[PDB]
Amino acid sequence: HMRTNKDRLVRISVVGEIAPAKMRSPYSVTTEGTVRVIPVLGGITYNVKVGDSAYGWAGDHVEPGVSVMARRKEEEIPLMTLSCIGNEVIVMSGDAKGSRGFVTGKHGGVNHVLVHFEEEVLGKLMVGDKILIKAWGQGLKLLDHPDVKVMNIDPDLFEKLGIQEKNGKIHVPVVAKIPAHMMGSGIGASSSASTDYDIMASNPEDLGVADLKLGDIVAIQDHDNSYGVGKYRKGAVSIGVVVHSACVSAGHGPGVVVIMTGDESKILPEEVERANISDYL
Amino acid sequence: GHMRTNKDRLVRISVVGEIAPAKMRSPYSVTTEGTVRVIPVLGGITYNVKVGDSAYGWAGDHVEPGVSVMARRKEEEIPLMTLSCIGNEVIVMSGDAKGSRGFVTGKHGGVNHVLVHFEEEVLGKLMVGDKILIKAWGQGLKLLDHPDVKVMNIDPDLFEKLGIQEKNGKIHVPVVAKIPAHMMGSGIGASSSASTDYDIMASNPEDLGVADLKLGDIVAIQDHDNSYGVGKYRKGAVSIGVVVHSACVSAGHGPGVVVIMTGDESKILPEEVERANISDYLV
Amino acid sequence: GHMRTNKDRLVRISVVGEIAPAKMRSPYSVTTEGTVRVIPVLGGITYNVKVGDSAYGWAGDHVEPGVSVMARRKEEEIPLMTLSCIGNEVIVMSGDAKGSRGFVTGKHGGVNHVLVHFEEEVLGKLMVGDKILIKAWGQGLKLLDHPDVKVMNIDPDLFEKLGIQEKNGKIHVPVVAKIPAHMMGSGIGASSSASTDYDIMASNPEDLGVADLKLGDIVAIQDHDNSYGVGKYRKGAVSIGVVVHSACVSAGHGPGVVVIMTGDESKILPEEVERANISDYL
Amino acid sequence: GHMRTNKDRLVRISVVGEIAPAKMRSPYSVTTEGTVRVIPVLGGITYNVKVGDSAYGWAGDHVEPGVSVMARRKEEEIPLMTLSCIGNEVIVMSGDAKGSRGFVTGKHGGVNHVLVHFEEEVLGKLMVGDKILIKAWGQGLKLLDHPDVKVMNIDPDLFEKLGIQEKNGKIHVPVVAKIPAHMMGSGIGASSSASTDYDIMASNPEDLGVADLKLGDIVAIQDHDNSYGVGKYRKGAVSIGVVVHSACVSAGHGPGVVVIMTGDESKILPEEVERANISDYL
Amino acid sequence: HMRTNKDRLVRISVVGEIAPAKMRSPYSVTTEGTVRVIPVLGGITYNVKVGDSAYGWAGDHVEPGVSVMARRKEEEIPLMTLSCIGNEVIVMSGDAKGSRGFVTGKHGGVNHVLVHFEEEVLGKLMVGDKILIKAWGQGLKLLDHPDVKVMNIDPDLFEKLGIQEKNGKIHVPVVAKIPAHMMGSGIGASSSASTDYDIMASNPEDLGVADLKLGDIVAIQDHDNSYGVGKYRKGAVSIGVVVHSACVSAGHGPGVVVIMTGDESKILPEEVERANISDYLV
Ligand SMILES: [Cl-]
Ligand SMILES: [Cl-]
Ligand SMILES: [Cl-]
Ligand SMILES: [Cl-]
Ligand SMILES: [Cl-]
Ligand SMILES: [Cl-]
Ligand SMILES: [Cl-]
Ligand SMILES: [Cl-]
Ligand SMILES: [Cl-]
Ligand SMILES: [Cl-]
Ligand SMILES: [Cl-]
Ligand SMILES: [Cl-]
Ligand SMILES: [K+]
Ligand SMILES: [K+]
Ligand SMILES: [K+]
Ligand SMILES: [K+]
Ligand SMILES: [K+]
Repeated sequence: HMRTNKDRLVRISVVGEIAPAKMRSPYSVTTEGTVRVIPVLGGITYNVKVGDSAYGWAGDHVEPGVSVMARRKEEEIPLMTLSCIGNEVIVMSGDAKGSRGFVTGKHGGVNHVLVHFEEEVLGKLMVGDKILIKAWGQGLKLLDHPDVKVMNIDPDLFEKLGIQEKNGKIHVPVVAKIPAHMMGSGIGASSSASTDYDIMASNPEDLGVADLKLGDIVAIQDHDNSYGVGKYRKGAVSIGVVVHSACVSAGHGPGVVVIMTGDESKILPEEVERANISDYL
Repeated sequence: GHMRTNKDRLVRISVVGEIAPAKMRSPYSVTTEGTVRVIPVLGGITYNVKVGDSAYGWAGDHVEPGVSVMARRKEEEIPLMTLSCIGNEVIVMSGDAKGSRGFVTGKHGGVNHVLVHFEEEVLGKLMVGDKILIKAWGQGLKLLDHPDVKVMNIDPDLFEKLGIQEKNGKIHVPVVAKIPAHMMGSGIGASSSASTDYDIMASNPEDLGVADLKLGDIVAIQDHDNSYGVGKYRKGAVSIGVVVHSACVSAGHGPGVVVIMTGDESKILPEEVERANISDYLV
Repeated sequence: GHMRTNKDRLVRISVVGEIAPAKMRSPYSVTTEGTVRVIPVLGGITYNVKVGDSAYGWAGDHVEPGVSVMARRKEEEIPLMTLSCIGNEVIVMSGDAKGSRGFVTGKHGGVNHVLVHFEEEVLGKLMVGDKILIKAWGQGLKLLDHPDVKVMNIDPDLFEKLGIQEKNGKIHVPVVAKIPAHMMGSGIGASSSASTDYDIMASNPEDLGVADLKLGDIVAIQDHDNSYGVGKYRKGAVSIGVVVHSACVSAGHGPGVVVIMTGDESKILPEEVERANISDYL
Repeated sequence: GHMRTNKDRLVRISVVGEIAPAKMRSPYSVTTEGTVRVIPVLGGITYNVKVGDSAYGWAGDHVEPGVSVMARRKEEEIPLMTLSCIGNEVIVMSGDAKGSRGFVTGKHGGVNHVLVHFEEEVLGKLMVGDKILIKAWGQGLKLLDHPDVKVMNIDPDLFEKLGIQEKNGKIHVPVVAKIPAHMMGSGIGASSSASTDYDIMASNPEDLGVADLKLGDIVAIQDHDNSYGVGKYRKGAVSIGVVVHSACVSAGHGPGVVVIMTGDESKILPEEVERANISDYL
Repeated sequence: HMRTNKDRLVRISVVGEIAPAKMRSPYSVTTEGTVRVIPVLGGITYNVKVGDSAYGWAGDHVEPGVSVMARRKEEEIPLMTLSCIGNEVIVMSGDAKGSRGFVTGKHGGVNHVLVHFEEEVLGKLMVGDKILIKAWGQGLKLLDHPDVKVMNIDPDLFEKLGIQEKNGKIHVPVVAKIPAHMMGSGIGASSSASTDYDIMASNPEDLGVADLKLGDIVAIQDHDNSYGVGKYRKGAVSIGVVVHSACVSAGHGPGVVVIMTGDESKILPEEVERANISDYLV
């Protein structure tokens, strides 16, 4: 139990609706300059869920579970900014009205918040159904570690990640440690609070692991995410969550939402067999 | 045996639309003879034309069987048309027939409608504008032992019921007709065979050497490759498709075909049978 | 005893709209005398005026009996107006009168309304904007033994009730009046007779040689061909139509007529009767 | 020695547009092999490609020779595409090349461009958005002694220079190639042959049995009737057209053809020559 | 001089207009989470030009010379795709009408093409003035080096970069070799033909050099740019041109437009004191 400002934090209604499956072209362009016709992002994805492999799908940018978009452009920034991984989500219209889930991730660009509901719910949902996220976590501070920034994470979920304070150093279980040069699309976004960015590994063996799963906790080496996304800084480290599937185009791959950032003197990622948010929700 | 596929890597996703109105841009349809007729066209809930019926003998043009489903907005057309596969499950999500289930029978480019079969009882309860969920599944499908035979636009479970067989490294496919390249018209050159149909421009089924061509029929198209864009003429290529809409009165138009398979004549052997119609595995 | 038709080749399709508001572009209607009157006009649920009533004797202009049905949007107007046939079944799909059934009595071009008769009890439950389904059926209808006699705008089952008879390779049609070409005004020239009405510009029914002209009445128009566009003057042509809206106050307007049959006087013999009104066959 | 025409009954009218930008909906063009290329496409002032040049051998897709002319707005696209005939006079009405004159070489449907040849000196003074006047003339043209041979899309004065000859109640037409029906792709089914081109989907000119196919070339299309809509397969029909745009990389596309004549093989006898190219008759 | 396909290449009018200076906020957010009020991108920038340091200006994303934007959104793709570094630019309206310049770079997101004119021209220019780019270079291939891709570069300017063939390998003068990890904003764009991407060096010394100048030729180690932008692959190498100034926000820095990409076994960057396109535009 780290000391935080949890009691100072503001909890607020963030609304959206279930997003349709989205495609701007039938074709996805590969790194080899070839075209494939495959499903992409958005929608209710019936057979890909948090906890599944990010790899091995005939798809691109596939978002697990339910994708939630804004009612209109003006409402995209708060949706994307305030929604934190692990926040409670309630279905507010349609046949699954009253059903509860949790935020697994968010994806910038199209600006989707990604949500896990129990399987039985998914078959009752419809594109356009109203969604309430009870947004809570931005503003979170570690009072004993002011140089370690945290974000994008529900404070109750934060306490279940196996993070231990030992000797003024913050030990964090991770499945993999990713070099700065493996990060691609999304570097330079205005705020790490409001988007993911991509690990451009075409295969999980490129990251030194047999598999990378949606919901996995990873370390990003030599990236500072305190403000904008993806600042290369030797000795910086970031901790994040894997939020979407593998991708076919140059510079893309499984998305990561940052939950912690600071110096390698303070944050010690420790490689374990399993570290996945699906285990706690 | 069972064709080896990548079925388990396939993504299943919600594709949304709404029941389309009957659409007409003019009261008149222009014939091949340069005359005008006033007849029903595409869109809507068509009450007396269904998958399994003849594509011919209707006083109509581009008539779409059953329920025509359009996008909620233009931006949603590409996924509707691309991801929706013949045989996919369809659920009515608003109106008096809410909870009713049907199947995708076809899709038609231009207006960009996905065509759906529901049991006859359901049709009398439907209303234009009613919300429609397609549980889209099939794009990405590969035959793991036949890499040079491309498949598309087809629900994997429905694909298994088409009487298709592996032998001697070749795929045998039952069809009602084999259609020459020169009989294909409107829709050649579309960007992607995954997202449209193209027309057989036969005025009469006898022009194809058959007594009838029915909505839902499986046909072969000779000397057309449909791997990427639509309707590349190539000597020795063969495509398999499904008939999806009715006969048409204007030059270059006729019953629509959605391609489900394409490759080389050395690998795909269409074999002419009396009956090969998806309604047998769907109505 | 039916005429041979291609009825079985005809396509039945959903045509949608919604109950139209009462519409007025000005408070005033301009008369043929160049004066102004403030009176109700077209659109709406008209509580007071119905198929079978006189087209004359109302303090109103272009009054549409029963329920006026318009398109959801402009792009849907053509199929609404083209495919909807007199006598087609109509079903209320939203609001308090949801499930109620009626019949198309007519259609009026310009504002593009299809006009619908429901039972009187229904009207008081209806609201402007309530959703309407027309089960459109009849366009494409051909008389297989009379290829030169064109039919349109008419539900085939209603067509069989009009007292029309084959004899000697000709068609006898009961009508209340036969209207000269020069009595037809507004709507001549419309692209298609399938998609609109045109006006009988008689100020009084006596101008037509009859004591009354009623909404629903079956009439002949002499020397007009309506095979394609509306109102082609041709000596010896004859058209048959149905009266669909009320008398009118402005020059060139009057009770509207939707054409259901057109051909030559050698083939179509209108025969004047006391009564020929579609309300009798609801 | 002219054919008898209704030339004097034809209406000459102003058709306007403006110089179109280069247009691309994606940086990539998708090939028949399912790969992507980044290359120039249609629209614009193409400095480098002109009527008379090969339709093949460019690193490009749908490249339109000379100056591409589009409509000021969507509502003006139909008359632009319909009335503009190959060989019509074109006048620059604004910008630095104001007063310069050129000739219509073709037109391309979809984006709806009319393609124009100006002298080379003019091109360097032109700007996208400069105003363009086409003196449209030729739609309505009939061959008075060959009623079953339809002509279209062609300036009558240009028509007289094509080496076409009457003999024995038949029409002999010089062509560089005769193209089978099955070689025609994109554009089949368009409402009207008067308002668009359609594509020869040959990847290489050798697929057509010729060493080269040039922009401006006169070709025959075997077994296609183009009297009304585009590309009706009919055994024994023959069409004559002009090649109007470059080879293409996607399935079902290739050099575009605007039809100028259509009828039966009993009346129209295409005769293969070494050269038949409209650039010779500017 | 390398064998190319220069002869198949299409040259086409790409238009735009001079862009205003653009700011979405008065504040620019730094890597330290502070705000500064400083000039940004767009406009005619009077005192920053190709050849100047990318660093040491109190500004963010500063674009040298004249920033050119599309007339409308639909025209952005061709502007950004077809415009090649070194292409000729002609002013088509305003007080400097007829003045010629050269493309120095392009910048994705806002989608500006950057242009160098002689200094005297700049004082005559106005935001909104019409701009013609004679676009030429996309489609360029090295016929003897099929696995070395080139792009975004005027073929004549390409021949001035001191690039030499020896032993089936390509030697390229560069001022710096930049590690993959120093590349940020713009990775993952659909096409390297239509955007730049950022070197996120806060200071030039972060790249092992005293200075990095606008117009500098650089190597990016372990990035493949054949299709989409910034694919990390060990052993790939890309060559690019520095196109805009240093940036204050995380993940941004001087922008690079890629002109060549391939394998380290074929492309040999060689570090020199000076390699800058300002030495050769004209
Ligand atoms: Cl999930
Ligand atoms: Cl690194
Ligand atoms: Cl059906
Ligand atoms: Cl194979
Ligand atoms: Cl053939
Ligand atoms: Cl009534
Ligand atoms: Cl009164
Ligand atoms: Cl008269
Ligand atoms: Cl030209
Ligand atoms: Cl090439
Ligand atoms: Cl053929
Ligand atoms: Cl400059
Ligand atoms: K999803
Ligand atoms: K339908
Ligand atoms: K009414
Ligand atoms: K051009
Ligand atoms: K500038």
